[PDB]
Amino acid sequence: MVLSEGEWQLVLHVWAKVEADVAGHGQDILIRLFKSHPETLEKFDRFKHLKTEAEMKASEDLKKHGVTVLTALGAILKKKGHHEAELKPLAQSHATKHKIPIKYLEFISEAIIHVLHSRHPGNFGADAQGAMNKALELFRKDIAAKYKELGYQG
Ligand code: HEM
Repeated sequence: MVLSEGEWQLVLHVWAKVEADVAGHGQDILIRLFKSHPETLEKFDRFKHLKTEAEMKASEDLKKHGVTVLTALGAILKKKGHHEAELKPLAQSHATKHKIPIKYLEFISEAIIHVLHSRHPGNFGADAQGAMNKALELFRKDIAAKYKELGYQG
């Protein structure tokens, strides 16, 4: 796939708002993922023990990790499609060490979209949401192709 420049603009315009509070958005997203799809929490050995949303909210380590995650994703989106390098180390650790199935990357994509829609309605109307969804599909498709080359296509 290939996004046009007007779509990349809609994606980097709402991402610039996200970057005003990275740790807050990272928290929201990872908690929305764990609540919505609880089986994904089992992949995290560090967080597994969290029982409620209050606990998740209070976890400092969780919040730090949400910053790591959104920082990486942000660096991939700003590439506007030329992310091959950035995608390599990411696909190798999620496919080999963590063992994350594409299916779960779709689940987190849905959590990202849910949270921008709640926090930025004015900058996330239907066209901008279509553009973000297109940018994450692109990401998942390239990751899935990397998975296959690495031997996991999980
Ligand atoms: C937007 C997609 C995602 C991004 C950009 C991303 C990024 C990251 C980064 C940058 C780290 C630290 C370095 C590394 O190990 O590679 C990480 C670690 C991790 N990721 Fe992801 N990730 C994503 C999706 C997921 C999903 C969907 C899961 C599980 C449902 C997952 C599970 C984990 C685990 C198990 C670790 C190790 C956490 C810890 O114990 O340190 N990631 N991820």
